[PDB]
Amino acid sequence: MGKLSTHVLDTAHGTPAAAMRVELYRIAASGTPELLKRVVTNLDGRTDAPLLSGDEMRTGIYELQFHVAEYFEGRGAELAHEPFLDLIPIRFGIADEDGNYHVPLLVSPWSYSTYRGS
Amino acid sequence: MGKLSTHVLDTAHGTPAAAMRVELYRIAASGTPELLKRVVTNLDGRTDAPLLSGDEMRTGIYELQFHVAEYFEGRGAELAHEPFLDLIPIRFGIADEDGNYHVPLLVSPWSYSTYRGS
Ligand SMILES: [Cl-]
Ligand SMILES: [Cl-]
Ligand SMILES: [Cl-]
Repeated sequence: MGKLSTHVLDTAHGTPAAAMRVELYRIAASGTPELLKRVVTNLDGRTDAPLLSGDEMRTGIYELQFHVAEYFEGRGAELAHEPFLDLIPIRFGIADEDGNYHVPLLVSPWSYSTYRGS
Repeated sequence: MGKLSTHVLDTAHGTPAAAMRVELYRIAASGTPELLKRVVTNLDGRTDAPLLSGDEMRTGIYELQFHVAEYFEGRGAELAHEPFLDLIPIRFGIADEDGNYHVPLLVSPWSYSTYRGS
């Protein structure tokens, strides 16, 4: 049934963003983020398993956190001592536990974009 | 000297996003957000005073939080009971307290993008 997935594209270089660290949180009632998963993007900028699947899918507010400065510094980027982008949180809601939520991230060290894809 | 500003564009309607609620946080060393300012966007989707003025600027990590579902709901959007986008956090670093930082946001209820402006 339901599924959550992501796909990270490096727009500075025109490649998938491989070997990027990402964490998934569920934002609790209190507002406190509960860590669900730590993952790494594969060679195609995706994950080898869905972020959420089947019974894991629950309606609510979630947040993905992407380690973008780490990725770009590894790739050779020269960033400021305090980078403009370091950790990027993408906060979003899941309304349909049976829905397929695909959330791509396009990123450079000084810009990013995201959307509900398909 | 330095300054922090924002500019919100509603890409679902092709207009500046006026009357959107936004808050600015400084992220402390501990990781806990400290609220610095609450603001409302003006007719041009900007703020009537800078988010941070010269005297207020400090290097470090910041986060703007945009109340996007409230904005779009008022404009008549058909959102899910749990909206795909509700609060959007934009986390970024300031490396130079004398620098001019612009953080524009482009947003629809199902997409957004941001970048370090010039
Ligand atoms: Cl930088
Ligand atoms: Cl701006
Ligand atoms: Cl929605």
